[PDB]
Amino acid sequence: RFLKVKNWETDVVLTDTLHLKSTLETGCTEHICMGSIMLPTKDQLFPLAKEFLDQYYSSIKRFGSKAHMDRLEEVNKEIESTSTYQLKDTELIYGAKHAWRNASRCVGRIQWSKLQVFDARDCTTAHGMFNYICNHVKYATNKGNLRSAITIFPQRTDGKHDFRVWNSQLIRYAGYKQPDGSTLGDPANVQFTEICIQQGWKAPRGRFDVLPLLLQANGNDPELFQIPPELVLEVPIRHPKFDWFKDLGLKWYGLPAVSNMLLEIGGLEFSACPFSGWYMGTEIGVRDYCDNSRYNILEEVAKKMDLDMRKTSSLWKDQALVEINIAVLYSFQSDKVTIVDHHSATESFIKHMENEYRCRGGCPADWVWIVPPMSGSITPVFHQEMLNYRLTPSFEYQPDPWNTHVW
Amino acid sequence: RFLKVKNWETDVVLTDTLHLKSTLETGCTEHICMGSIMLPVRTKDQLFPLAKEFLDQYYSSIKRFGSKAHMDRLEEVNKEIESTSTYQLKDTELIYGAKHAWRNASRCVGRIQWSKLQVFDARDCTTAHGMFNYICNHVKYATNKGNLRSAITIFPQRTDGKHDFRVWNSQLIRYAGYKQPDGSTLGDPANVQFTEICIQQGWKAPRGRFDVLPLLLQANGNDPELFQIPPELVLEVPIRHPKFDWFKDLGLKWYGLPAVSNMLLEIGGLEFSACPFSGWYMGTEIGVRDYCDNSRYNILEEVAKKMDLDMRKTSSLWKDQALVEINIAVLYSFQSDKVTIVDHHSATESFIKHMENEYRCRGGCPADWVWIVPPMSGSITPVFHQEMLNYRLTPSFEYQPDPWNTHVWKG
Ligand code: HEM
Ligand code: HEM
Ligand SMILES: Cc1cc(N)nc(CCc2cc(CCCN)cc(CCc3cc(C)cc(N)n3)c2)c1
Ligand SMILES: Cc1cc(N)nc(CCc2cc(CCCN)cc(CCc3cc(C)cc(N)n3)c2)c1
Ligand SMILES: [Cl-]
Ligand SMILES: [Cl-]
Ligand SMILES: [Cl-]
Ligand SMILES: [Cl-]
Ligand SMILES: [Zn+2]
Ligand SMILES: [Zn+2]
Ligand SMILES: [Zn+2]
Repeated sequence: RFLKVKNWETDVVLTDTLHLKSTLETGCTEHICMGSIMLPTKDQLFPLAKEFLDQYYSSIKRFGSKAHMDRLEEVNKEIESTSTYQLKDTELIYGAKHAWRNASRCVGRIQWSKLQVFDARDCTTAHGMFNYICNHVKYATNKGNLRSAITIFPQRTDGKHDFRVWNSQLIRYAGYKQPDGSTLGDPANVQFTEICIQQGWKAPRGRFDVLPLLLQANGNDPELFQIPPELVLEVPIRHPKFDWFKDLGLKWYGLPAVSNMLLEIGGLEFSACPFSGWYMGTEIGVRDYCDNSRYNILEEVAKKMDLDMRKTSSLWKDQALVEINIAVLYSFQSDKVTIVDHHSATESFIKHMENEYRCRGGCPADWVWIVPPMSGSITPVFHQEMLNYRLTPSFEYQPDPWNTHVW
Repeated sequence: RFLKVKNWETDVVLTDTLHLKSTLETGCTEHICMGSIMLPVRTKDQLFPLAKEFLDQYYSSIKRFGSKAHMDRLEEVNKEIESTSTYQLKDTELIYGAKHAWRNASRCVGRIQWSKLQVFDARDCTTAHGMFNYICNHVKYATNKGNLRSAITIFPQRTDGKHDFRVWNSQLIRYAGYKQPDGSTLGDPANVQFTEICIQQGWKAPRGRFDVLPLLLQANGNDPELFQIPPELVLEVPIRHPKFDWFKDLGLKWYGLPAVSNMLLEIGGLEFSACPFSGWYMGTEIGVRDYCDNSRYNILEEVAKKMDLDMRKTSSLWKDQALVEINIAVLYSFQSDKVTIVDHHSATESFIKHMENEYRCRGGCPADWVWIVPPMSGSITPVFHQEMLNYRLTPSFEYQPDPWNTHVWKG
């Protein structure tokens, strides 16, 4: 109701008033904190619409103006008549930027206002979706000098005509289970890869096979498309000191682009709204490369550095982990593909959070996600108390469509 | 109601029922999570239920629930409360209580060990001098020449809140910090304020980088008193690195015995405001936190200078490199001197096995992810990918305000 957050490294105390405008629910109760769980009608719509428009018109400093009232009237009339309503371009651009501004798990938010928004509300077919996505990918990649972007397909209507991108990211590598029993490629993508082969994809059956897009337009059955290979910028991974590192045959793609979330603005639901920024290095070197359920390369790198792997207390895992991460950052930098390291990224977020407290009265942040997955306490976010709550406009999770889709 | 937690690395799903026995509050509401906030006189009326529920837990655990002995103990405690406003725990209840507070401590990665806790009952203690003696015996027993043993010493419980026993130190063993006129700090900056108090109370400070603090001890609500732990009872480890011969020349060392002395033990409604407890270190506590926090010894720069890392840009990951070597050094030093220490890989693996075992046997294991996950190498430890549920069970360890803010000076 008037909350304080302390930074334990610096002693700075900040006060949060923004949480009073909190809308959705957290998962937590007074008896039980769910902070570390990954996923914890016309009547309904007008309140949601009003609340959003009120925040839109106050942001442009015309709250209570005729233009404010007139728009509220017009949206109200349109909902009564058509049971939905259409956002103005300005309202759409504002809402998408704020969905990012509100993303409590995103360390990269200092950038929130520089999002490029592509309005794909005129799209009608999976083929249109594919053209729109290719242009997004190329615009955002920008020869390695990456730029934030989102592409917004038509909103949900009766729930039977959803646009969806079936892929979880625009760019990801396939996964195949072997006769052997091991996994070839990225183990995270095995089920989706099976859906693609099931739908006709000719799988190359390599380690780093860029998956086809599977696109669903207007609630129709999804269709398959291959992104032009020349549009998928990749980086081979080398180490600035270890000659042998390149012989692991490792590479990653430059563009991180989340494609399976739902964007809710003023009550309306944009179920296909892929968005991309650029990588923080640990995302690849720690998660993609080192998670036991991902490419899982810690053991091989350690073996090549010739460390004493007999006992955990030599910190051989920790040594190999730092080196993999050095290689990731070095490789992206040498090829001039935008990347940020966790020190720089978290320092930036702390400056952002201070701005947001000063100018907005708050910044919802989820500590579990904001603190990098290596070297936590040496980054400034570790010691920063944070309050996690849900503001709207927002990005939300939604079920994988192959569980939902009547074929 | 059943609550499921998932592990994202293995896909194992567990079901929590234990949360149904949750009593205290989390700080969280349906609108706000306070999972990353550090900090979240009893009448007869409130006391009997709290006593009753504790004694029911105790009697269940010994398979005597509903026995004549159980019922007599309830009646006995009941009368004692209405007649004297409080009650005294049997020794077995105190032991069981103290083990449970640890079992229930959701920020503790070390809990696989909870059932091996040496409890020293110091409820007959009446003076600060008595406290000193009890604490020296704790330290010597727990140190055991490097082969560390868990232990807790329990002084008399709160009565009217005007007669509290308190250990004013935050740990039994910690190093002084001295703020200098030039703004710099000598020793441990975490302990500057407490060092000022000790000096104000009459301690002659050596003013070095690693001076062991005196104990400042309050018995029966009296003004506290200073005592020097016998130097021969303070086990220390000089820090060296297995490959880098210049590391020793940094002048680093640390004490072997981690001993938390400022918490409150609640059992069956009763409040034990002095209850120092100790185990052994996980290496990261010294190497990541005590050495590398900026508001602590802050050695990252100096170590990286010596390794001659590229310090011109954070993206060389020079900080991460110095951090690993420092932590390698801490573990190597303790092992070489035969003083118990655990690395974070080993400790988190143990905790995950503990936790699964707790789910099967107990129906839950409350855990605080923010604290359980280590401050380096988070995700290559098996706790990172483990969903946890955080809730509060009694008996428990609780925070209490520092006694210098609340103490009524007798003079
Ligand atoms: C500027 C480049 C960006 C960087 C460096 C960045 C950084 C991150 C990181 C590190 C995570 C957590 C992943 C992890 O745990 O390792 C994250 C999550 C997230 N980011 Fe950002 N981000 C950026 C751009 C964006 C943009 C443009 C949006 C939306 C427009 C966005 C919205 C989110 C959302 C919704 C999540 C959480 C996804 C989930 O809950 O699963 N990010 N981002
Ligand atoms: C046996 C060796 C032990 C190890 C390795 C161990 C490990 C830890 C670690 C790593 C933390 C978090 C400290 C940090 O890194 O910030 C912790 C916190 C805690 N531990 Fe354990 N522990 C051990 C024994 C015990 C014992 C014997 C007790 C009490 C009987 C205990 C109760 C707690 C409590 C109450 C906290 C939270 C402190 C706070 O909230 O500030 N620990 N322990
Ligand atoms: C727009 C954008 C930019 C950027 N740099 N990074 C992102 C990351 C989004 C993302 C995607 C995934 C897909 C699955 C694995 N690659 C995963 C994550 C983080 C997952 C995660 C899991 C768990 C269990 C904890 C935690 N802190 N984070 C985050 C998005
Ligand atoms: C009995 C016992 C054994 C053991 N190995 N470790 C402990 C924990 C002691 C402890 C001591 C302090 C005082 C300062 C350290 N020198 C602080 C803490 C909590 C540290 C902490 C702070 C913050 C801000 C976040 C976080 N995750 N952890 C924990 C207790
Ligand atoms: Cl990724
Ligand atoms: Cl992950
Ligand atoms: Cl410590
Ligand atoms: Cl800390
Ligand atoms: Zn992971
Ligand atoms: Zn919570
Ligand atoms: Zn710290």
